[PDB]
Amino acid sequence: MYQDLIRSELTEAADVLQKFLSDDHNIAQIEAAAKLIADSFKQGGKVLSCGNGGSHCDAMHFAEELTGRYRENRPGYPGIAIDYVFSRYVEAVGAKGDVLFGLSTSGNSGNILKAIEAAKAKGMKTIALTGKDGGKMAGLADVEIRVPHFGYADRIQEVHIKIIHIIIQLIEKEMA
Amino acid sequence: MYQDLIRSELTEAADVLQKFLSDDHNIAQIEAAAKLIADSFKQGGKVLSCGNGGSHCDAMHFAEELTGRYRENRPGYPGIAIDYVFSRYVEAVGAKGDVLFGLSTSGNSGNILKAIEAAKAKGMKTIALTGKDGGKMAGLADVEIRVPHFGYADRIQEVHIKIIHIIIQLIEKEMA
Repeated sequence: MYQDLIRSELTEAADVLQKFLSDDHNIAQIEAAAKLIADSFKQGGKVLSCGNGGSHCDAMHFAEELTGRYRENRPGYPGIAIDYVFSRYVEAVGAKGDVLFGLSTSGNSGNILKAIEAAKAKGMKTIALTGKDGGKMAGLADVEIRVPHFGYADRIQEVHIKIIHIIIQLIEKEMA
Repeated sequence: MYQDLIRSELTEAADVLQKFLSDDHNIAQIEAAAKLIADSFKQGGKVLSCGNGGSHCDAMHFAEELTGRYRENRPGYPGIAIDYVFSRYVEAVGAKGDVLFGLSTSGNSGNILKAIEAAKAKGMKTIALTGKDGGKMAGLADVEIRVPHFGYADRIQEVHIKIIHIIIQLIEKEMA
């Protein structure tokens, strides 16, 4: 049996989650990011979500949940998902007022870093969900939500999913 | 305020997680799941995963997360992600000794229920990560991992992903 080892991963997730919600800053960043997408939507814009390998699944669902909750009477798609692979999609499909939503457990994903630069060069606000110390994109995005974890991606990927879920239902209230 | 709402979702996830890890049965189920798959692996088997939105990504994470860690010197693919769509796939690519990994927050997803039936008919073991009361999936899977929470999907999906991460690491040890 591996009761203790298995529970330890679970208790670690608990510790990580605690450190995250106890800090008012993250709670505020969570609110800022949802306020951005709302405003963009209210001005017709859209959200482009990109996630670095194994994190792109989250980026991909977030876009789906947004399109399946706001397509109703509204042209286009509110949320679309996808080293220059992401930055080429920004230039290609992004417009002023749109938002970039990128996930990177470390703050060092090159394809997402460039994605952020392209958004800036397109009049697009940026939101980055990161881990550790925010890595190289720390401070680069308009709004950064950082998970206080310096170990493997798992605990971080897990908190990103909670953030995404919370952000989505705030947007609904934002839209009201 | 509005942030107190953000914190209430987070602490709600804190509660659900705490409840989940406080039941030794849940922990034993996690071990029985990784054991099943590991055994399958040791006889040339593979895991077929599936879920419906939100759970589609989890099914996707698990499979690709499996291939990366057990592709070395193993023919084929250790893991593959997918009302009769899932069941038709099991019938076509599934084989005796294989494992069906299904996720359904409610436990009543018809396509996954079909998938389970085909799995049995194929001589395949089945694992199901559920929530709420276990739905119809309870008593059907060879191993059920139920998140102790009766409510929307968010809290459950959030624990399902935690389970997946843990299961992946447990396969390394459960078969090393």
